Amino acid sequence: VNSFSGYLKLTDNVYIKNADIVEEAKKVKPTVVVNAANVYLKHGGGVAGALNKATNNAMQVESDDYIATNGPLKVGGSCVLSGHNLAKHCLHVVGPNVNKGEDIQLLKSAYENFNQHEVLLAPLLSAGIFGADPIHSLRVCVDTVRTNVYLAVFDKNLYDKLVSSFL
Ligand SMILES: CC[C@@H](Nc1ncnc2[nH]ccc12)C(C)(C)O
Repeated sequence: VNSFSGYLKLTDNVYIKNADIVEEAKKVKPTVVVNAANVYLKHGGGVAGALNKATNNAMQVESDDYIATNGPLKVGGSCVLSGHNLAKHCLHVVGPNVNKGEDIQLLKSAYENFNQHEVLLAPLLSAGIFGADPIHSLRVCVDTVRTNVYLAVFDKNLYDKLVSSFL
């Protein structure tokens, strides 16, 4: 039993809700919140900009030190950093950004990072400003993640389409 509330159950392990991931994280304080990151951990917009803003830029400060030490992530890769005031940990996961021409096949690799954590609050990877089809992202999530994932989402109209089209 966990403290996630109001989710629709899609499969044995995948749950979904129309919600602002920032507000959800602040309420639940999950062990792991997933950020929709880029390889430079430059948290400008979408989920990343919103999460970072909610940390008063502490996420960005920590991220800049991470990059200075380690260099950029890989597309499809991840790193674990602090969750600041939002969660114990933040799993920064880089899905392919179609608006940069990146290979959508890497979306499965991106979701595989979730399997290293027993429970996660997460957005749909590569959705929104990353330019992929969210119906496809949800399908890849369900077919790749085996741990317990609570998907937040932002767009109410999109949420209804995802539920109604889910197979
Ligand atoms: C990852 C794409 C997604 N964006 C978000 N989802 C959940 N919480 C959010 N908070 C700020 C942005 C955001 C959407 C489906 C709306 O395009």
